[PDB]
Amino acid sequence: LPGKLADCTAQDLNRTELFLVEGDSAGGSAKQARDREYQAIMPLKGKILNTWEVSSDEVLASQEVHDISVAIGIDPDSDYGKICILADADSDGLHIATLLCALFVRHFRTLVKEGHVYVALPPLYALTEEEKTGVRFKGLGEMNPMQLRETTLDPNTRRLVQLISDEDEQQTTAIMDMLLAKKRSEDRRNWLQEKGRLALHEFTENAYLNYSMYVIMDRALPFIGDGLKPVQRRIVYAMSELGLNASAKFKKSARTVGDVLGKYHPHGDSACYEAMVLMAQPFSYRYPLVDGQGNWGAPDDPKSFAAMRYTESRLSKYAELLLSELGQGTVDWVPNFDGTLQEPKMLPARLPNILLNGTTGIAVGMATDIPPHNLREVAKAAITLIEQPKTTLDELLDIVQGPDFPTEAEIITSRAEIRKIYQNGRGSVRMRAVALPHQVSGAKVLEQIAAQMRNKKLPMVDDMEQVMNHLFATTDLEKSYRINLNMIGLDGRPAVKNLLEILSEWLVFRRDTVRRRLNHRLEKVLKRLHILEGLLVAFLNIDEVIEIIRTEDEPKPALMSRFGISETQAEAILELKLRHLAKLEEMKIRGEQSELEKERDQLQAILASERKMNNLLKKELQADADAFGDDRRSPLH
Amino acid sequence: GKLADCTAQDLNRTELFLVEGDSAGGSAKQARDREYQAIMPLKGKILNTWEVSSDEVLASQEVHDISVAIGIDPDSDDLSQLRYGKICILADADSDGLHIATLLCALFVRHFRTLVKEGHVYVALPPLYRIDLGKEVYYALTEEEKTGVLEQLKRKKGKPNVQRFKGLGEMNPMQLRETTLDPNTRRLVQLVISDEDEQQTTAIMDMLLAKKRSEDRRNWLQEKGAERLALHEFTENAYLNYSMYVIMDRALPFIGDGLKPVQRRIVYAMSELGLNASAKFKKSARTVGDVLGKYHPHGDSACYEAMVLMAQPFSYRYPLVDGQGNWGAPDDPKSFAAMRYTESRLSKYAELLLSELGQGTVDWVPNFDGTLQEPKMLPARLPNILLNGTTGIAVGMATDIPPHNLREVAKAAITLIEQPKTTLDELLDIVQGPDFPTEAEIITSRAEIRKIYQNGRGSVRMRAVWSKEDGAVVITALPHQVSGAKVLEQIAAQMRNKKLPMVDDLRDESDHENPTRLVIVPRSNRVDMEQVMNHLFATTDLEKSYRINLNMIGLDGRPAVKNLLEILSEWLVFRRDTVRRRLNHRLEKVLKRLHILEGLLVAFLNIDEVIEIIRTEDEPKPALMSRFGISETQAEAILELKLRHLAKLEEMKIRGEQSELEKERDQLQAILASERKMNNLLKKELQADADAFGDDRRSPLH
DNA sequence: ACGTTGTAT
DNA sequence: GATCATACAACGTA
DNA sequence: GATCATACAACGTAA
DNA sequence: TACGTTGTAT
Ligand SMILES: Cc1c(N2C[C@H]3C[C@@]3(N)C2)c(F)cc2c(CN)c(F)c(=O)n(C3CC3)c12
Ligand SMILES: Cc1c(N2C[C@H]3C[C@@]3(N)C2)c(F)cc2c(CN)c(F)c(=O)n(C3CC3)c12
Ligand SMILES: [Cl-]
Ligand SMILES: [Mg+2]
Ligand SMILES: [Mg+2]
Ligand SMILES: [Mg+2]
Ligand SMILES: [Mg+2]
Ligand SMILES: [Mg+2]
Repeated sequence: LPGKLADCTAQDLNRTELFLVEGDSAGGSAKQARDREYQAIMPLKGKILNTWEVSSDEVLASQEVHDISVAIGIDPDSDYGKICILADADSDGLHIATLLCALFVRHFRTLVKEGHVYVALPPLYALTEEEKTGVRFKGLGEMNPMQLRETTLDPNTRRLVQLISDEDEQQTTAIMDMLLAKKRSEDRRNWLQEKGRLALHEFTENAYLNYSMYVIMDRALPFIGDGLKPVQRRIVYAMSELGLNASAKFKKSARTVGDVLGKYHPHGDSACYEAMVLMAQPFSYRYPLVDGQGNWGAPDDPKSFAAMRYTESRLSKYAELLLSELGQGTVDWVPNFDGTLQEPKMLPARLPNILLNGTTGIAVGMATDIPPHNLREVAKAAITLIEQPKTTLDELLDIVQGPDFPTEAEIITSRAEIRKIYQNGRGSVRMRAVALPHQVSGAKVLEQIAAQMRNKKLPMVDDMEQVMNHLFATTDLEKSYRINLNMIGLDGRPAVKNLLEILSEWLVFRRDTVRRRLNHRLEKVLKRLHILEGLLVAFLNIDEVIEIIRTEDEPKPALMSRFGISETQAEAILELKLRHLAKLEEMKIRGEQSELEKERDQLQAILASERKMNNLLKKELQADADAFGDDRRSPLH
Repeated sequence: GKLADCTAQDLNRTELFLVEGDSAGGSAKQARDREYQAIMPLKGKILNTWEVSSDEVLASQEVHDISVAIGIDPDSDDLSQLRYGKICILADADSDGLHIATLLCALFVRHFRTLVKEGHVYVALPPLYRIDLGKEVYYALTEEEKTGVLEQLKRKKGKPNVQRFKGLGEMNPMQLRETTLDPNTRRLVQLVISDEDEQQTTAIMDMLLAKKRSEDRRNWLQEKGAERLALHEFTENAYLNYSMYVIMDRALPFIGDGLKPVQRRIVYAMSELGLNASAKFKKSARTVGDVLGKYHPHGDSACYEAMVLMAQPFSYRYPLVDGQGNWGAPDDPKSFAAMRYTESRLSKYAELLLSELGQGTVDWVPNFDGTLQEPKMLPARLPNILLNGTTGIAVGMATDIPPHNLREVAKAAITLIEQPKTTLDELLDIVQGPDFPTEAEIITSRAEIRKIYQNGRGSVRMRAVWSKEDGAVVITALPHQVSGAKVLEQIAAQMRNKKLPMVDDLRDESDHENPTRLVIVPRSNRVDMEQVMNHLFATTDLEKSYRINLNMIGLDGRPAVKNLLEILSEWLVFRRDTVRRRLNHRLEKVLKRLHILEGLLVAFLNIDEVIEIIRTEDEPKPALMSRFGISETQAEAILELKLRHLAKLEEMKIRGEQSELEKERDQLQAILASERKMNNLLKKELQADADAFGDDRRSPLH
């Protein structure tokens, strides 16, 4: 009874049904459409605790799962008629459902075995990946109440599957274990590699697979090319589309988030703006992508930033390295979730942003932790990798000292230990205050030292080398950071890559991006010079050209025959303004043609010779490093 | 509780700051000097602690924490335990900041008189703009000061960037310190009360914060229509700007379009986003975001709530917005999904306010920051002020206008055009009265309704429609803004108390086919349900009354109570003015094109000479004007002519376009010359719009 | 004395 | 992303 | 519009 | 050894 749960009037377990909703917005919609005669609704605000390794008392401690036990009416000792798990048809809905299956299997085994647990099947357009078409349905929160009933609640038109067989009781209790075990993380990763009414063992496996693979590919793991996660990539592109360049005026962040959510990113607003705040804080990102006005947090409390309604943002000058060459046919374009617009799959990075800024993410079965590096050092290293492709990691380490965090603290890790980090791909680096380390709160540090001062462990402080060495190991003045160079490569699969594999693989992405840029510019220079050629022919024969237009009824074929010109050439003559007949506009055309002719052969030459293109890459990397590069902040020793 | 405390305890150097926004308060705590500055954010508005008792002030959590932080009890003469030296009221520079300040002054004047009289209360002056040109940075608390800085920088290289602060929440912590917190560069005025001014200060503030003295405030608005500062001069000017602001820029609607500013900025912003009735739905969060960033600098919740109301068919007679998702239900109108979940779009009825927008029919004023332009009104093809009606609460006055039927109001406007001497008695035969979005009947008599539309004020009553079937009462339609669940709870509560022992059961059969169906079963047929029904009409919400106060901002730009004849008569003046502006606008477009088409035909007839002039003369624009006696605007059209247009077919297309435009030229000039010809147009458009958007009467009158 | 209404904090 | 408490006019029922 | 609790991978810290 | 962190997600 207790709790914000809609109760049903009838008490006949044979006809009564209880529904567990994922979103509170969807729950409100479910309460409006439920049949009070035999339908009960309970909203589950947010995700539910993974009550698999939690004790019986711990399950009752969590407010969400506790209220679930009260509504169901069964205690976790296994001592309404149908309990239906109703969640959206998105990767999290399957995740929230799996967490509820783990709750019903371990603590309420009598409920799942008796057949009182159900799984609601919402439509996508057709729950499959459009497999029948070869022969968009908004989420439950965005669905109308009447549509939500015809889809999940109304028995005459719903799709409800009944969720442990006698022979499957062994595999159901074993499959879910490896899936929902915190320690069995390696068991889940190796399970994905192999994997790369309704049974409870078949549902949990398929459900957790879609979420595990989705979270890695479409959230936590970044793309090697632009070094951005999908949510990160969709933010920068939407800001460029909104005209929020470095020269434009600031715009309220709420509008930017609103467009990102409605256009490309169908997820929560808080998670999106938090990613925007991270890209804007100079103390969190080495080379921020966003510049904003207002309260964007402080080094002591990075989370103490004003709401998106009070802050105005705009892209930074550094962000131009990812979008300046976007519209020049350099990247593929895929449709968005609903398909009404197009989104770029990648961003043309003039510099390897994956190593410059670095990203730390947590996925299912795997994680990623990449530290930031200096711009001029990584740029000069990429230039050297173009000159001598056989360069070794030891030779590269001489150029790039190591990570460069947005702090003036010193890195105490030895050069020999750093070499092992970039060689094996995994490791940890340590920093010591000179300025506090990265993601170290100044206010928090004072509280730690004050507690030591209160106990009287350092009575001389109102000689310091001995005290400092003690505080480095006791307080946060010395902190380490784990390094796990994991990322989604060009092959579309995650893999741990060393420093040499990253720089080598990114230059392949850059050479491909430039090769696509040159083809784009070539077609514009060639077609324009092709159009201007016809104009001069028309200029020489304006008398005949104009006479043909005025006399002939349909001049499009006639113009092609009289001068042997192409259909596209004729349209340019027909679209010529009388103002262009002046002698000055002819000289302007003759001048424009002389310049364009020089550029035409250059693009075909660079695309033909690998040496000529490599010299360009070596030039662009140095040019971008001289403008956006900066000195080393955190020294390595 | 949530108060940042200072380490020092010296009252001579200690200062306390009261912030209006919690976001701004957090920013103030980051920039405060912990040595002697303490900050406490005041979430939301503060209780009007003028007529509240000393115990009531301690009951409200907001003001209670203020007394604890200050260290003085609401009993005067308690300054012996004061914690801080200076009490500063820090609020944003929008009209509410002056309101929040006045509410804090009322708290300090009545309950903490020792603080204000001793001179420990201060008023912070935040800046309105931030001008930066290079290393130099200046602030501008007033608009007259902003231009002064811009004019001063005109002699300096660079383009100054004028940054207007929407509020303390949008300011940087470092910027907030240099302006309000840092004593070396802040602007803090001392609010003191002289000995002789104590009588007027205690009297002036009373009329402003007195609940009963509402009429005294209304006549006060009509008449009103340094290091230290007196509190009677500050509170009077502060509350005046808020009182006038709320009337003009919030609650009271404009007679022309019948919309409040927030409503108009929503409908206009949606038209700019292409959200016409035919376009696809867009997430409401996007619409609200644009409305806030473009035109409406206020809270997001209050704006989206106004959008939701305009979309609910059970709240608006003719909704302006059509949406998908959970937009609430008649039982719980507030049970609507958040703006991030709902997608909206303008309704077909909204076309009556925007179809003529781009046709030069309304004035355009700049927005708050001046970067965009906003329409002052919307060209309403029908008087939306009476169709939808708006309920508002202002300072000193309020407005409550009920909805009416479209076809009835249109026919009344048509009749007033034909016979301008038509009386209200003749109009009441056309317009029965209010028409709510419910099938419940209006029980007010026609004679009592006539007094409502004549005096402008009054009240109407509605009663639920019911019919007893199978010996049991069945309620089919409830009054307007009457919740079915609330009605059932009231009747059930009476059943629980034993005040209705004759009724057997109380069921709610409301389904998707029948919107409202409440059944009341008696214990026997001998029980008279007519006697029980009459009791429930007086006991439950089955019978509800609605206040009527036809107050609105007229064309003269001033609020006034207007009767039914003054509304339709004043709107027809607004409509005739907008149509007269539409025709002049289209006329000027037809004239300018005919002036351009004239030059093209001249060029076609002398194409040989025209081209020869272009090739020979370096700049042919003047030569063309002299050789053919054509105008500069005509020459530019000739120069921008494509060679394809020299074909004989494209000439015939222009001669045909001219023959049609010449017909449209004389037609518009004829309607603009004769008032009778224009009245027949208005009489036609009103009937045309009524046949398309009009609908039957929903709430019957009996 | 309370409780409504709707734009505002 | 549901939950809190206020201003303002003013009438209607407990 | 500040405040609430969870999933997911594994380092470090003092236990 | 459980516990605290980290950042996109509900
Ligand atoms: C309701 C929800 C929370 N509830 C509170 C408690 C019942 C819970 N177990 C889940 C929460 F604690 C935090 C949030 C946050 C904060 N990052 C959100 F941005 C947000 O949009 N949601 C909803 C998208 C889930 C939140
Ligand atoms: C914080 C705030 C509320 N608190 C709750 C309790 C601390 C208080 N004394 C004030 C509230 F009860 C409601 C709101 C609403 C809802 N109409 C807002 F839109 C909003 O932006 N704020 C702030 C603009 C004021 C709200
Ligand atoms: Cl035209
Ligand atoms: Mg979802
Ligand atoms: Mg404000
Ligand atoms: Mg709500
Ligand atoms: Mg309210
Ligand atoms: Mg967290």
